[PDB]
Amino acid sequence: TTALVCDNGSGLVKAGFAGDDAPRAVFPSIVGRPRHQGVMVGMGQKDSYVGDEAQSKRGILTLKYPIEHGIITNWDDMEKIWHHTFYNELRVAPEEHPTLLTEAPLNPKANREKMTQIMFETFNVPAMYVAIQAVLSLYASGRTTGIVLDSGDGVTHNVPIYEGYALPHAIMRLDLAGRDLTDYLMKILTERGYSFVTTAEREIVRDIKEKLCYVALDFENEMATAASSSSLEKSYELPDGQVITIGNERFRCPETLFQPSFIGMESAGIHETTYNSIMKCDIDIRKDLYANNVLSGGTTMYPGIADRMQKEITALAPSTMKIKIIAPPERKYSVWIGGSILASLSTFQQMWISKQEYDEAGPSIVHRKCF
Amino acid sequence: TTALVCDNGSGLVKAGFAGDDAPRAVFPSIVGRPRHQGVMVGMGQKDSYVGDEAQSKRGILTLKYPIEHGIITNWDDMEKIWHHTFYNELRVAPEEHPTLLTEAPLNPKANREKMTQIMFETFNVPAMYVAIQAVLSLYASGRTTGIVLDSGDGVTHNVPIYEGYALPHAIMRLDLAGRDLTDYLMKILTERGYSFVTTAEREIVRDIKEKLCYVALDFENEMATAASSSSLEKSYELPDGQVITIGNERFRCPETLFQPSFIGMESAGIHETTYNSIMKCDIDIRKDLYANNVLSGGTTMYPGIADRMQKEITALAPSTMKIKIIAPPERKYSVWIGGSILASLSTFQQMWISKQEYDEAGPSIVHRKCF
Amino acid sequence: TTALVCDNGSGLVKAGFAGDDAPRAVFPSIVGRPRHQGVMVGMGQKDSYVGDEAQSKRGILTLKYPIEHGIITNWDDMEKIWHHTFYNELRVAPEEHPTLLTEAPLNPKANREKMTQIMFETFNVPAMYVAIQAVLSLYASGRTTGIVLDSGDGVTHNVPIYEGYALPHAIMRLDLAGRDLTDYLMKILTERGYSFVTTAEREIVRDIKEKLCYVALDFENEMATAASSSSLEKSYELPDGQVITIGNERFRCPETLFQPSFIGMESAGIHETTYNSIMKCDIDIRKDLYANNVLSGGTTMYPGIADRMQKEITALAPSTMKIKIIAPPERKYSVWIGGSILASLSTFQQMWISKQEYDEAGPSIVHRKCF
Amino acid sequence: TTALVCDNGSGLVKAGFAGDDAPRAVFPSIVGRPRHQGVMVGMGQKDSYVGDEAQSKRGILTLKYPIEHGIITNWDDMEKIWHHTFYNELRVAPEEHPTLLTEAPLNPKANREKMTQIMFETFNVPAMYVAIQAVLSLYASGRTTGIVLDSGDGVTHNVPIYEGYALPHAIMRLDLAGRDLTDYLMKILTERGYSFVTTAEREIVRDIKEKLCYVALDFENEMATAASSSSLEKSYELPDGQVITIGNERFRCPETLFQPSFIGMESAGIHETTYNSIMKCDIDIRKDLYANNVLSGGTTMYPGIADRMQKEITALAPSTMKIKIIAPPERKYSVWIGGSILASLSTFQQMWISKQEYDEAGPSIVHRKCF
Amino acid sequence: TTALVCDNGSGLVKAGFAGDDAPRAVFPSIVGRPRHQGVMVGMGQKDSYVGDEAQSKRGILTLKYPIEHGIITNWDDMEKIWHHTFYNELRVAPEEHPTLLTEAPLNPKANREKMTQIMFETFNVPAMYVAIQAVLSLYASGRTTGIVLDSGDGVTHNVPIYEGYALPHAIMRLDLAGRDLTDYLMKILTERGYSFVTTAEREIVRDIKEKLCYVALDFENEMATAASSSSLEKSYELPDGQVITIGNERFRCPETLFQPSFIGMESAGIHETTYNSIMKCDIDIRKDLYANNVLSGGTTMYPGIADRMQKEITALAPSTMKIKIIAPPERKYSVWIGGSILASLSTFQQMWISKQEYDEAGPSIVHRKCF
Ligand SMILES: Nc1ncnc2c1ncn2[C@@H]1O[C@H](COP(=O)(O)OP(=O)(O)O)[C@@H](O)[C@H]1O
Ligand SMILES: Nc1ncnc2c1ncn2[C@@H]1O[C@H](COP(=O)(O)OP(=O)(O)O)[C@@H](O)[C@H]1O
Ligand SMILES: Nc1ncnc2c1ncn2[C@@H]1O[C@H](COP(=O)(O)OP(=O)(O)O)[C@@H](O)[C@H]1O
Ligand SMILES: Nc1ncnc2c1ncn2[C@@H]1O[C@H](COP(=O)(O)OP(=O)(O)O)[C@@H](O)[C@H]1O
Ligand SMILES: Nc1ncnc2c1ncn2[C@@H]1O[C@H](COP(=O)(O)OP(=O)(O)O)[C@@H](O)[C@H]1O
Repeated sequence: TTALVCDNGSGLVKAGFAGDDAPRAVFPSIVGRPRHQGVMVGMGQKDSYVGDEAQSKRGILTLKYPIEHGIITNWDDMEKIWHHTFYNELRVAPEEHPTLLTEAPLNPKANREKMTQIMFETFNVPAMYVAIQAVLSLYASGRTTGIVLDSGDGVTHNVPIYEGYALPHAIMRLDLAGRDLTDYLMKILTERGYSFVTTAEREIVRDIKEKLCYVALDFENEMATAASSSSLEKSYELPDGQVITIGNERFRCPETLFQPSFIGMESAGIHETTYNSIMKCDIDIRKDLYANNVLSGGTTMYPGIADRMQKEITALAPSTMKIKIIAPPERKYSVWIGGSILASLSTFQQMWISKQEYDEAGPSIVHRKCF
Repeated sequence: TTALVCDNGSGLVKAGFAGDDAPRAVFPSIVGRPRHQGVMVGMGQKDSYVGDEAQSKRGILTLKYPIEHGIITNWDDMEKIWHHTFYNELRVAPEEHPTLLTEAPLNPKANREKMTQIMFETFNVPAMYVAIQAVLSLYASGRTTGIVLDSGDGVTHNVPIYEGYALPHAIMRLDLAGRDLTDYLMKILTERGYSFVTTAEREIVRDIKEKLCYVALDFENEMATAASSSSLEKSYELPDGQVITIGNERFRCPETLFQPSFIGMESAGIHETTYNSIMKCDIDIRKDLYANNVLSGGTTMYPGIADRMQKEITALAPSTMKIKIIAPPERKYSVWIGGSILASLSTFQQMWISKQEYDEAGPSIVHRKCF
Repeated sequence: TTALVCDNGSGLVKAGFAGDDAPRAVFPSIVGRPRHQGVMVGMGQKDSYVGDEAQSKRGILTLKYPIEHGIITNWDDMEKIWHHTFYNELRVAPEEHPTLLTEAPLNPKANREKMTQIMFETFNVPAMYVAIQAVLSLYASGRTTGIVLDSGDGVTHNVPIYEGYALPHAIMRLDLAGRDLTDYLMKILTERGYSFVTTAEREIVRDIKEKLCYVALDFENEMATAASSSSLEKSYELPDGQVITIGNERFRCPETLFQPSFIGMESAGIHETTYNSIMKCDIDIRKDLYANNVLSGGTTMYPGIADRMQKEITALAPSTMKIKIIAPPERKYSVWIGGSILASLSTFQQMWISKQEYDEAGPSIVHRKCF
Repeated sequence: TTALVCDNGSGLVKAGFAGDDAPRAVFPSIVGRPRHQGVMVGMGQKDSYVGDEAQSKRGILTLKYPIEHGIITNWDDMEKIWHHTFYNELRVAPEEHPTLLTEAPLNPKANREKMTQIMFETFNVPAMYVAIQAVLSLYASGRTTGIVLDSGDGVTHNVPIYEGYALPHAIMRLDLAGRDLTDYLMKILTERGYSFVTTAEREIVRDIKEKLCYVALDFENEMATAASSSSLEKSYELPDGQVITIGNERFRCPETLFQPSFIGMESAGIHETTYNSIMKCDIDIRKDLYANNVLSGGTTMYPGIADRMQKEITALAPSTMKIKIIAPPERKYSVWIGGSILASLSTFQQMWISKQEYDEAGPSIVHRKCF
Repeated sequence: TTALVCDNGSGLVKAGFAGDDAPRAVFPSIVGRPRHQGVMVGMGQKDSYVGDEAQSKRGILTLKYPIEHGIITNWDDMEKIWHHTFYNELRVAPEEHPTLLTEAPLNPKANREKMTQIMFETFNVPAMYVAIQAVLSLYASGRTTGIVLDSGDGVTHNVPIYEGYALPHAIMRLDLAGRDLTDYLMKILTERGYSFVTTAEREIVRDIKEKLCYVALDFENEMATAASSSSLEKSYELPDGQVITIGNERFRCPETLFQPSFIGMESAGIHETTYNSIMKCDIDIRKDLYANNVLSGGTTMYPGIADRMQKEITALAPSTMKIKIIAPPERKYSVWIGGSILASLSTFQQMWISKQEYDEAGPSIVHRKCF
C-alpha cells in the first residue's frame, strides 16, 4: 500500500503520495462563504467553497484561513479542507491509506491530539503520523546535520540538528511570516493612495508581494537609491486594470524579517535568531552548523535573501569560519519532499500509529516516542 | 606466535604487538553515549561510541572514563574498550595471542583479579601477565638501576630499582596527575571569563594544556614577569572560533605538580616524593639513584619539567653528588616500549600465566610469584 | 559613620545601612528604554527608566538586565542602577559612606576590578569591600561551619566552610538559576496554548512562577497524579483578565534544578553537586557538613525544596548520618543580613580598602589581602 | 613541695604529680597548624593548636609530631607541647616544682642537653632530672631484676637489669614501633580499596589499629584460616559512615614486630633481640632474666603478644628453662607509674639537678653522676 | 710444584703462592645474599655473592661472616669462600697444589679436623698443613725469640717463643678484636646522632674506624683536650654526604683494647695480658722477651699503639729492663709472609700431611705429629 503526505502548512495545502518527486495538489488553505444575498432562483449555489474554487469566486465570498500560526482555530473549516483534499484533488479513499501529517515545533498539544482524533474517527485512516517540518526539510536537503530555518506562512523556526540528533533546548520559534509581511505591505501601500481592505484584496496584495518584492543587500543604500533614482520602481496590473506603481516598498516589505520592529514586534531578525540558536548549541558542533545553514519554506523565496542572510551571519560569527547558506530552487516544497522520502523509508513502517494502538490508548498516544 | 602489549593506562589506550618499536593503536580511553533524543528515522545510530570516534561525536555524547586513578570503576565500559582495541584497531583474534597488561603499584587486588578473569573468560586469550609500569619504563630506558617517576594521567609513582631488585618499602604513589591538572586549568581559566563545564569541553581544555602549558624554572620570577610584561601571553583558537588568550596560567597549571596545595592536597611535590623515596632507600645505593632519575609518562612532557626537577632535587640532596635526570623524547610511550621488550624476551616465555594454570587455581593465581 | 550594604545580586538590588535588620530598598535590577516613538509634545519623557519605576511602564519599554550570570555585561546601565540606588532609593551621598558589595565565587577578575574602579572614581566612596555571598549567608544563619547552597537568579553555588575556614577546592558553581527556570517555564507553557515572548511578558511569567510553582517530593508520582486527577490545576489572572490554568507545569518547572537535562545541560542536580562538594572535603568534617546544610537565595524559596533536597541527600549519603537542611523563612535576604552583620563588626573596620590605598596600588588591590 | 613526672613519650604526653597512682593529663603530642585560608572575619583564629584540641580541629590542620624516634626534631613545637602541659592541662607553675623527665636509651646527647637547658631557662624549674624509661618500668613492675622490653611509639628497646645493676653493653635499641606499624597498616589497607593519605587520616588508621589488630599465635595457620574462612573479618566505622571491613590485615600489621622484613628492615624481631640481649648477659643471670621478662609501653598492648613472645623465646632458649612474660594490664603507663614512685622516694631527693648546679656547670651537668 | 698459602682469618681472606713477597688476592671473607624481591626478568641474577663482589652490592645483600672468633660457624659459606679463592681470585686447580692453612691457638679440634676433611675430600688437594698464626708472624719478623701479639679481626693472642721453642702454658687468647671495636664504634657514634644498623652500614663504620681512629698516649689528657679545644674533630664523607664530624671517639674506640671494661668484658688490656704472659714464662727467658715484643695483624695498625703499649709495659716491668716493641709497616700481612717463607723452606717438605696418610688414618692425623 501507499501512504499519503499532507503538508498542511498555514496558507497552502500540499498533498500527494509517498514516493513522488513533488505534490500533485497545491491549493490555498482557504474556505469562502458568500456574503451577498443571491437572487437567481435555480442557481442552486453551495454554501461554502474550499481551496482553489474560492479564489475564483473571491469577489463574492469572505475568505477565512483555518490556521492562524501553525495552530488550527476552526476545526470545522479544517475538516472541510481535508475532505476536499482527499476526495476532490487526490480522489482517494482515506480508509486505505496511511497519512503523514506535518506540524511546527512548539505548538499546543491539543492541536496534535485533535488532529489525530479527526484522522482516525472522521476519515478513518488505518495509520497516521505527525512529523516536524524542519526534520523533513533536512531529509529533502540531503544533509544529516545543519540548522534549518523553515519560514512558512504562519511561523518561522530554527531547528538545529547534528548527526540526526535534534537539540530541543536550542529550537527557536518566531511568529513572523508571510501573512505578517502581507499585512505590512497592505499597510505601507497606502502611502501612495492604493487601498486594499477587503479579505479578497489581501490575495491581490499577496500576489504583488510574490511577484515584485525582494530583499536588499544593504538597506540604507537601497533607501538612498530609491530616494534619488527611479530605476527600481516597477508596475503591476490589478484584476480591474488601473496599474499601480511600487517604489521603495519593494524591499521594505521583506525587510521586516530582518527588522521585526517595523511591525512593532520586540524580537530579533531571522539572521539573529539563527545565530542565537547556533550559540545556544554546543561548542564543537557550531562549525558544522555554520557550514550547513539550510533554508526552506515559501517566505525564503525572495530574491537576495540568501545573500543577505550570509552577509548578516558572517558579520555576526567569528571571522575564521566558512558560513554557507543552502537555498535550493525547490525550497517551497522541501517539507513535502522530505515527508515523501520519510514515509517511503522501509524503516519507517514501524513508526506509524496504527488504529488499534489508538483505540486502546486514546489520542494521548501521539506524544509518545512517536513525537 | 606473537604477544600483544596493551598499556591501558588511565586516559589513553596504547596497544600493539610484542617486538615493535611503537604502539600501532593510540586512542583515548573514553566511552560516549548520546544525550539528546535523535529525530531522523533510518539513521540507525549506535548506543555507545568508543575511542577515537567519541572524540569526533563529542558535541552529541557524554564522555566517561572507565579508569579513575589506575583503578577501573566501570567494568562494562572497560570491556567495551578492550573489545574495540582487539577487533577494530588491531584486527586480531585474542584467542591466539598472549596478552601483557600493565598496572600501577599499590592498586586494589580485585582490580588485577577481575582483569585476569575478564581476559580469560570473555576474550579467551591463551596466556596473560600483569606488569608494573615503572619496571617496564626502566626496561625501555636501557638502565638496570634508577628511580623512575611515572606520571601518567591517573596516578604518579616513584619506584626505586637497584641492579634489578625493587625496594617495595620505598615505593611512593600520589594521586595527582594530568586529570587533576586539567581540572585545575578549567577552574583557573574562569578568571578571564572563559567557562568550560561540559564533559566535552574538558577535552578542549586538555588540548590547551598540552599545547600551551610549561613549567617555570622559578615560580615567583615568572609570576612577576607575567605581572609586568606580556611577552609570555599566548593565544588559542577554539573549535568555534573566538580565540582565547592565556596569560600566567600557562605555568600555574603544571606548578600544581610541585605545589599540590594549589588543588588543596596535603602531600608534597613530585620533586620531594622522589627525594623521600631516595632517602627511604639504603645509604649505599643513593648515589646511583641520584644519578639515574628516570622520567616517563605523559605528564612529564611539559617544557622545562626536567630542568625544574633537577634544580629542586639538587637543592635538596647533599652538595657533593651529581644529580641527573633522564628524560627521553619518547617518554609518553616508555611503558609500552618496555612492555614490548619484556614480552619479546625469550626468558619471559616461562612467566606467562597459562590458561590451564588459571582453570585449576582460580583468579588468585595472579598474585603469586608472577606479581 | 555608617556603612552601606549593597547586595546587587542579579535580578534584585537590595540595599540598606549596615546595622539594620533588613534591606531598606529592594527593587529589580532592570533598565528600561522606550521602543515606540512618542507623539505627545510636552510629555518631556526621559530616555531610560531604572528599577521599580520601569516595571510600571513595562508595556512601553524594553527591559535589559545589566547582570547576566553574576557577571556584569553592561557597565553604563550598571552605573545607572547604582546611581538610582544611592540617590533615589536611599537618598545618601556616597562620599561619606563606606560601601560593602557582594559577588559570587569563581567570577572573572575584571568584574571586581571595574567594580572598585567605579566605586572609587565615579562615586568617590571613602572605602569599599567585596565579599563572597555564601560567607555572608553563613554569618546571617548564625553557624560557623556548614555547606551553604546559594541559589540566586543568575548563579547557584556551594561553598563548604568548616570552623571558619573555607575549602576553595570544593567550591562548586552552576549556571542554572531562577532566570533559566523562567525561560523553561515560558517554553513549557507554550504546549498548553499560552505564548509569552516579550521581555515584558517574561516578568509576568516570573510572577506566575513565584506564586504557583513548587517542588514535588516524588516526580514520577506527581506526574501520574497530574495525568489522572485534576486537583493540581490552579488558575492565574493575567494583567488584562484572561485567566490561565496550569497543571503539570507547576512542578515541572523547578524540577529543572534536580534534572538540569530538562534545559539541555550536562551537569547534575543541586542535590548531587552538594553531595559532591561534600565528598571533595576532608573525611573528618563531613559529619558537620551533612548536619549543617544551609539554603539561601531566592531560588530556594519553592515550597518543598527543603524536603526534596533532604530526601535526595539522605539517599546519597551513608545510612549512619543525620542530614539536616537549614532553610529559614527570611531565606532570600540572608546574603544582605549577613553583609550588614559583617560590616557592623568592630573587628572589620581595618579590613576595608581605603581611598589612598587604592590611589597608590591601582585597582589590582582588590584581589590582595584586602580581599 | 611535690615533683612533676612528665613522661613526654613520642606520640603521647603523660603528666601528673609524683605520688599519684596514674597520670593526670594524657593527650597526643601533636601540634596542628591551619592549612586553609579562613574567611569568617572576627572569629579570631589562632595559628597553632596543640594537644587534644588539634584532634578536634583535625580536619583542617596539618598535624606535626615534634618528636620522631625518641629524638626531638622541632624544639619550638616541643616548647609549645610543654607549655600546654604545664599551664593548660595541669594548671601549675613550673617555677615551684621539680620536674622528672624520661628518655630512651642510646639517644643523642644534645637531646638531653637542650632538654635541660629549656627546663631551666624557659620554664625556670627549681630542679630536674632525666631518667631511662626501662628502669622506671621495672620500678613500677615491682621487680629488681629482669629484662624489660619497652615498645613505645617511636623506639623499642631491651634493657637487662639484674639486682639493680644495668648491663649497658647488652642494651639493644630498635627503631621499629607503633608509628611504623601505622604506616604499614596504611600501605597494606590500600590493597583492599581504602586509601588514607593525609596526616589527619593517619589518626583514623591508628585508631583502626588499636581497635582491631592482634598478634597471631601461628602466622601461617592464621593466614590459611583467613584465606579459607571468613570468621576473621571485622568492620570499622569511619568518621563519616562507609564502614570498612578488614580481614587478614588485622594480624598482618603487628606481625611486623616479629618479621621486620615486612617494612624492609633487616633487623630481627623483638623476640630475637630479647634473646640476643639475654645471651649477651653473663651466664649466671640468664635464668633470672628468662624468668622476669617484662613488657611495657603502648605497642606491647596487642592481644596475643605475650603468648606469641613466650612461644618464640621458649623455642629459642634451652628446653630446661622457665620462660615467663610479665604483661600487666596497665602496661601503657608503666613508665609514668615508675617515674612517680622514683620521684617520691626519699632517697632520690639529693639526686635532682638543682638550678645552682646548672648555673655553675652549664648543661653538661646532665651526663655526670647526676645522670 | 708450588704450595698455596691461604691465611683465612676472621674477616679478610688473603692467599697466594709460596715464595712471593705478598699475597696476590686480598678480599673480605663475606658471603652476601639478596634480601629484596627481584623484578627484572632476564636479569639472570645469582643467589650468593662472595668476596669483593659482595662489597659492591652491599645495598642489596645481607652480609654474613662465616668465621666468628677464629672458629668457622658456617661450613657452606666457608666452602664457597675457598672455592672463590681457588678458582676466581687465584685461578689454580687445587688438585695439584699443596695448601698451607692457618688458625689461632686454642681453638676447637673439630674446626681443624673438618677443615682438613674439606680440603681433602671436596677440593682434593694433594697435601695440606695447618700452622699457628703467631709462629708465622715470628718467621716473617726475622726472629727466633720473642713474644708475639697477633691482634686479628676476631681473636687476639700472645704466644711467647724462645730459641724456637714455644711455651704452651703461657699462651693467652682474648676474644676482643677489630669486630668488637667496630661494634663499639657503632654504639658510641649514636651519641652524635649517626645511626648505622644494617650489616652494610657495619662496613661503612669499619672504613671510618680504619681511616680516622688512633690510640691516645694518655687517655685522660686526650679526653680533657677534646673537651676543651676542637682541634681533634675530623670529618668523613659517607657514600652520599652529610659529612659526619667525629670528636673524641676517634680515640675512645681503640682504647677498648686497653680497657676491655668499655664493652663489658672482665679481662685485662692487651698490655696487661702481654705482661702476664711474660711473668708466666720462665724467670730466665724474660729479658729477651721484653726486648722482642712483636706486633702483627690488622688491629695493631692504629697510629700510636706501639708507643702506648711501650709506655704501659714499661710502667709494669722492672725499671732495669729495656722494653722494645717491634711494629713493622707490613704488620697486616705478617702471618702470610711467614707462611710463604715456611712453605718454601726445603726442610718443611717432609712435614706436609699427604693424602695417603689421611686416607689411612682419618682426619685425626691433624693433631698428631703431623701437626
Ligand atoms: N516567490 C515568493 N516570494 C515571496 N514570498 C512568497 C513567494 N512564494 C510564496 N511566498 C509566500 O509564502 C507563503 C506560503 O508559504 P508556504 O511554504 O506555502 O507555507 P505554508 O505551506 O505553511 O503556507 C505565502 O504567504 C506567500 O506570501
Ligand atoms: N605535551 C604534553 N604536555 C603536557 N601534558 C601532556 C602532553 N601530552 C600528554 N599530556 C597529558 O598526559 C596525559 C596522558 O598521559 P599518558 O602517558 O597517556 O597516561 P595514561 O596512558 O595512563 O593515560 C593526558 O591527560 C595529557 O593531559
Ligand atoms: N517565592 C518564590 N518562589 C520561587 N522563586 C522565587 C520566589 N521569590 C523569588 N524567586 C526567584 O528568585 C530570583 C531572585 O533571587 P534573588 O535572591 O533576588 O537573587 P538576586 O539577588 O541575585 O537576584 C527571581 O528570579 C525569582 O524568580
Ligand atoms: N590497644 C592497643 N593496641 C595496639 N596498639 C596500641 C594500643 N594502644 C596504643 N597503641 C599504640 O601505642 C602507641 C603509643 O605508645 P605510648 O606508650 O604512648 O608511647 P609514647 O608514650 O612514647 O608515645 C600508639 O602509636 C598506638 O598506636
Ligand atoms: N689501618 C687500620 N687501622 C685500624 N684498624 C685496621 C686498619 N686496617 C685494618 N684494620 C682492622 O683490622 C681488621 C682486619 O684484620 P686482619 O689482619 O684482616 O685479621 P683477619 O685476617 O684475621 O681478619 C679489620 O676488622 C679492620 O677493622
